[PDB]
Amino acid sequence: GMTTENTTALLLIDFQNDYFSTYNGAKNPLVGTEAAAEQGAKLLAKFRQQGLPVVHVRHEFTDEAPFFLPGSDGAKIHPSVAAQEGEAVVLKHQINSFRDTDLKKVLDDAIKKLVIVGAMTHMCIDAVTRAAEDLGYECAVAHDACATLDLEFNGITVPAAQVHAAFMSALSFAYANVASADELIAG
Repeated sequence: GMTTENTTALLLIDFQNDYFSTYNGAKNPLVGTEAAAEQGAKLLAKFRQQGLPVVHVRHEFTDEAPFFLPGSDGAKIHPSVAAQEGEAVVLKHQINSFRDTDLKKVLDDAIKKLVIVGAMTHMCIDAVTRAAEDLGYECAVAHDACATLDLEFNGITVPAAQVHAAFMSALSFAYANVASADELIAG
């Protein structure tokens, strides 16, 4: 029946204080989070400037959790990308943002497509993008609006830029349109 073309939601995954090295006492600082958030904020402003849907996702762990302690300031969304009234915030406890959360029900109450930003590239961004595309959403990922960190495995240390590049490459075309905040803004 009568439809809008405005079925793309901006989905911000866990831009939470513990991820920012500029946040005093951050328990899980990532590489380049501030810059990533700067780009996410750019996108945030564009969506609100249009009629478009904006959905936030936030993670909490137990009080002896390593980071994102439940109820802590460290688990609060960073002010550079803070939520506004009307914009749903989904609280999650698993890596995948659809798992045991209301995310689907939420999207299904507004959404056809997603623009994905947030953290961490190799963990929660990978998970939500692949889960979403498999569920049927057309996904894009603003690559300069996500963040990760340096990884090590069995003696090999992969710097964050390379972690990010591998995951973004993996997601590009197979699962999502991977493009700049500015490129996505331009359209």
